[PDB]
Amino acid sequence: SMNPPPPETSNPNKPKRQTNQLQYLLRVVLKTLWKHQFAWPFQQPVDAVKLNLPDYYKIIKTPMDMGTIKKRLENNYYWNAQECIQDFNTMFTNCYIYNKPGDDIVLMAEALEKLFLQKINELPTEE
Ligand SMILES: Cn1cc(-c2cccc(C(F)(F)F)c2)c2sc(C(=N)NC3CCS(=O)(=O)CC3)cc2c1=O
Repeated sequence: SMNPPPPETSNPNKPKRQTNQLQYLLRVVLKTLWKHQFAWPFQQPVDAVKLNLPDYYKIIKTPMDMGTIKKRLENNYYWNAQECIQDFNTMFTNCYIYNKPGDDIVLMAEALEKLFLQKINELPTEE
């Protein structure tokens, strides 16, 4: 029933970089998804108390959300693009694991994921 602490967005000893791919992930990928009309359920960690989802964190053991990803990008938490791409994919997969096909939240995730896939297709080559 209770909420876990959110995923880490700061860790001083963790290796990190500012690469042109990571800059694209923030300026193009995150910003495109964040402004979408269906972004709002994904802009912060799932609040299992408020949403009355006492099973959520018993089923979803690797939670992820765009609020976390935004903070990780802004605070240069990542080493490479793949780490960030994996976070987006975790977020989508979590939604499909927890919910039913055709549920509103799944339809919203699908719409965001289509855009994500389009933008990652244009990920720039490493400089
Ligand atoms: C990632 N995520 C996010 C939400 C969510 C977050 C903030 C607000 C809201 C809300 F309620 F205001 F719309 C939803 C939710 S809500 C939800 C939910 N209640 N899912 C049920 C759908 C019907 S079911 O039979 O599949 C049981 C779970 C799942 C998720 C989610 O994964």
